[PDB]
Amino acid sequence: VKVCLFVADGTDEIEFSAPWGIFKRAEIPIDSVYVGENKDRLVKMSRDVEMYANRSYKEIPSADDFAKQYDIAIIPGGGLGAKTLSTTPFVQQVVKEFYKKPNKWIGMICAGTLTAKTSGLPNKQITGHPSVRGQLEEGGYKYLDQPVVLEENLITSQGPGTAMLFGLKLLEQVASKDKYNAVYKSLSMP
Amino acid sequence: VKVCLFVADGTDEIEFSAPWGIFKRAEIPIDSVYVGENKDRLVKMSRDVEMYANRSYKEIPSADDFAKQYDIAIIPGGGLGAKTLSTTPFVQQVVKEFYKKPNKWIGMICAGTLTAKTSGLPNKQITGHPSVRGQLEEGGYKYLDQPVVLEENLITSQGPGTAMLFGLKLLEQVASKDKYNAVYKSLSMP
Ligand SMILES: [Mg+2]
Repeated sequence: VKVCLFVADGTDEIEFSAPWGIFKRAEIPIDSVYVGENKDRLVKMSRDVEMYANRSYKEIPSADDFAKQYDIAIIPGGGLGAKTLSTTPFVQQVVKEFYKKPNKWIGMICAGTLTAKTSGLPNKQITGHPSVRGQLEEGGYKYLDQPVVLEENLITSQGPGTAMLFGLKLLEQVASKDKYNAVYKSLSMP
Repeated sequence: VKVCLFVADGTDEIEFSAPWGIFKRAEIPIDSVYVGENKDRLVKMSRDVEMYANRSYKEIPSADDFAKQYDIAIIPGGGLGAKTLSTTPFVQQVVKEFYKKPNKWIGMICAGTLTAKTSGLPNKQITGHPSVRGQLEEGGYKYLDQPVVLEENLITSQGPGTAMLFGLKLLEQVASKDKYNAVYKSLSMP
């Protein structure tokens, strides 16, 4: 299994770090893939952390090529980061390709959940940050006020406070119960 | 109030990001202060994120000088990073200086809680990652198995899963009721 954590200028640090750290603990390969202008892959996160992404998306020639490399695509939030990711055709194309495929998985958290709406995903239910609830429900989704929603192979989640639950939900789809439980235990979930 | 978030090579990404993002949302100044030898302040985190710290600890000549710059000192975990921070004389000296001051606060999370012990702090009750429980108890602390503990002006916490609750407990000490509740409600805590 092979994970892509998308990242842009303006991506939220908390929502990035939780899935990152969970998949690393699981010993599941994960790359950060930057969508932006910086030629050095230096990202200015939402709350001003400056981080190097592993890759630029420009390295990947198409969505079909992306699908040959990765099994899980994760779209974190933060207002600016989500605006950029959600309005990038490459990201949308990956999400559309992955949706309802066997052994592919999509995660979106906070304002990142707007990517379901822009890509035209036909899931019925969704969650996202309360600040984007109206926008989601505008798009015909039925909003669920719970930390995480799974429909088909799309995981959505609300905010920085639910980033750990979100990462875990993703991991749960792809890890054995044995591995899941071991990672879970190591986290000290409250 | 100004906050110092210590960071070392090997510091956990989740435990860094939670207090970082919480204080940023609170509009309370926060600096990352690197303990390590890279001269560009580039840090390799526990799970391989590469990111710049704002300052090196070498810029600050003594714990008494640190205390004129910062009101809250935070020691995150991650196995490696905690070992470095806990064994750095400057960090011990800062912890020892801030303890019981009426206008300062200390936070430690996961294996970073070992710093209480290496600093010789005389609080009676504490928590930390369950993997360092035995070490904490050998130091004469009573270990509480819960997400966050406060005693005097020391906040300790267990692991990546408790990082948000930890950052919130720190914020609670210094924010107005109005600013705590607003930041809390923005996080979408589960
Ligand atoms: Mg140079």
